[PDB]
Amino acid sequence: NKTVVVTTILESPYVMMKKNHEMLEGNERYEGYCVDLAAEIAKHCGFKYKLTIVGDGKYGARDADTKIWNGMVGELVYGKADIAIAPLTITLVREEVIDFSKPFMSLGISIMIKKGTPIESAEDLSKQTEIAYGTLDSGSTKEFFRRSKIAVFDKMWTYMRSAEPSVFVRTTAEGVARVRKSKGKYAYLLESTMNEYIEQRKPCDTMKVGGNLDSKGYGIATPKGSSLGNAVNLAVLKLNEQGLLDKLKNKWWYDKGECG
Amino acid sequence: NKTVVVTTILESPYVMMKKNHEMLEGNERYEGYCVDLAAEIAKHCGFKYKLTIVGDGKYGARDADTKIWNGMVGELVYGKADIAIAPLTITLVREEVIDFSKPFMSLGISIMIKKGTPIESAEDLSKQTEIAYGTLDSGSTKEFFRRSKIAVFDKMWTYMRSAEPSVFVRTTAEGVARVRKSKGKYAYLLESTMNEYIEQRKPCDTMKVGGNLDSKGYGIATPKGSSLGNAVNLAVLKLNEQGLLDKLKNKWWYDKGECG
Ligand SMILES: N[C@@H](Cn1ccc(=O)[nH]c1=O)C(=O)O
Ligand SMILES: N[C@@H](Cn1ccc(=O)[nH]c1=O)C(=O)O
Ligand SMILES: [Zn+2]
Ligand SMILES: [Zn+2]
Repeated sequence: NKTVVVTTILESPYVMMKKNHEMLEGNERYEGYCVDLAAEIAKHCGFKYKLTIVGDGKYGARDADTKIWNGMVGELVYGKADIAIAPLTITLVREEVIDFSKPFMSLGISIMIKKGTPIESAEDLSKQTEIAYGTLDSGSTKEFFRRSKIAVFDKMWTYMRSAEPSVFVRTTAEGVARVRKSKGKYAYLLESTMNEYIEQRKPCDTMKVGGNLDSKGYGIATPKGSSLGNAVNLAVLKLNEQGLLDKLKNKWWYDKGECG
Repeated sequence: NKTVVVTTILESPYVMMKKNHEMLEGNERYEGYCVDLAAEIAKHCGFKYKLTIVGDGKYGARDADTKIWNGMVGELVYGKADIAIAPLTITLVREEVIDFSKPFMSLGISIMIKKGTPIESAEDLSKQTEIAYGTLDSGSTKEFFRRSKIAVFDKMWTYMRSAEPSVFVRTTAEGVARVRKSKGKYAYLLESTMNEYIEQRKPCDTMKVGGNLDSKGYGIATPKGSSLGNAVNLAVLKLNEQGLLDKLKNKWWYDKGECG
């Protein structure tokens, strides 16, 4: 056996740098939901591993011109990593080039507003211009709007793609900061899981409104045909059935909430 | 190519017999969410099919003594059917003998009460005896309680397994009828999807209370190693991404609701 290389991404509260990480070594430098999940998966599958942060800090997309895959998906496709354990959305285009376990978390696209903003739904956003709105610049949320045939979402994409200045952000933290510093003039579309986490963090000035726009899940990914695929899938099902996944979400989202 | 044999189960609103089914033929005898889903999957995967109702009317369990699998799972394992398209829960023990697509629907175990019953949670049920409660006699809901290590659910299973008369029912319709005819002295534990459907059907005397006890999903199943597996999985992802699955749930659950 050989040490398994795990690729993941810095995204709270899935993977975060510990306070004195600069003086720590190996897997000890990180903490979070996916760090805990990686330890459980490795134990039940019988392997040793090394956590690494994706080089380009992206989730995974295919360049239309070069046909090259970037992000965590790219690291698996080109053999730079053996497995990805992160909040990676299961999608058709990705399933065609890598394998995914059954979902370890369920979620959907949602709306985040600065408290007091006069918006209650996607419909509301699409019918006005005073309040700007956008999504992560690369990922499944942006693709959802780009390819949607649904009236409201199609109208939203038409606005977002031409809006100036750009309404797209580089990271989740950037989107949250923009909502907080825009005095209610910017609303952010992001996955419900991240929205729910931020709502319980100081300065407690944001909130999730309306229902989710869709339904999907995050899965553990492996290179197509990997010998680890089968065991990892069974491990995810085992951990969910014994209540470990629910325990971990409570641990990183609510047990330590800062807003009451 | 050969006609694909689909096994499914009579469970509203997934698969139901049309009014004059006795005078109809083939796939035309049935209607419902899974009937519509089967047509879409077959079209996108390029195959012709024949719908059949599982012989023993069960979902799928393995006899501890004979080691024989029954229900829809059994039909796939022994080669009596080529694919199962029904509200079949993705579980570890089943994943070990058959293949599942990514989920086409997300759900969780829930509580159904006759309106007015003084119960608001699983905790409430576990701390009293006046109001009896049970689950489907065979399936993932019963297994959840049987194998749970969680205090409240463990206390609930201890009560249910010895309760007299039996608190377990043969079908969902039987459980609903018992709730309706017991004057509030029987509460039923069932999947949220079925609970949500019944709440919108006359005589509009039931309701779902509390949150779900767990989180899981339904998947399309095929015999392990089947050549249909890959295409069926991609088709489920395609249908979810284009909004067809959400449209179908609204069509069979809410568009025709009977309770306002
Ligand atoms: N999980 C996504 C990435 N991602 C993350 C947060 C968010 O709000 N939107 C999004 O697309 C993916 O896998 O691309
Ligand atoms: N989907 C289940 C069957 N099933 C259906 C309804 C319900 O309330 N509980 C249950 O276990 C399975 O696959 O066993
Ligand atoms: Zn463990
Ligand atoms: Zn279609």
